[PDB]
Amino acid sequence: SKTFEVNIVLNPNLDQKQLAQAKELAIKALKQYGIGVEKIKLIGNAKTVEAVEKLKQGILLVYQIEAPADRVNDLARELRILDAVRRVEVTYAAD
Repeated sequence: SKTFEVNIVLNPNLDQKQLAQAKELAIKALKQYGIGVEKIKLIGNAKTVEAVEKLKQGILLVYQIEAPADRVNDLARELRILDAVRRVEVTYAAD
């Protein structure tokens, strides 16, 4: 019943609706991880990122999702493999 908080930073080279395509691509991969208790926090001030040059707006979608830790590899794999997501971090949160 592990709960992981996923920090997803979207590719700055996308349009405003291609960021929603990246959101849906993220959610796809996020669902591949699991579909347990979910809390969506779209952070719009988290400029902190390698590509801060183009991500001064801090396009960082947070998904706090409960699911087994066995699939954390596929979680980050399926999120990071995207050319629509700039950066993906996975930090364990309160169950």
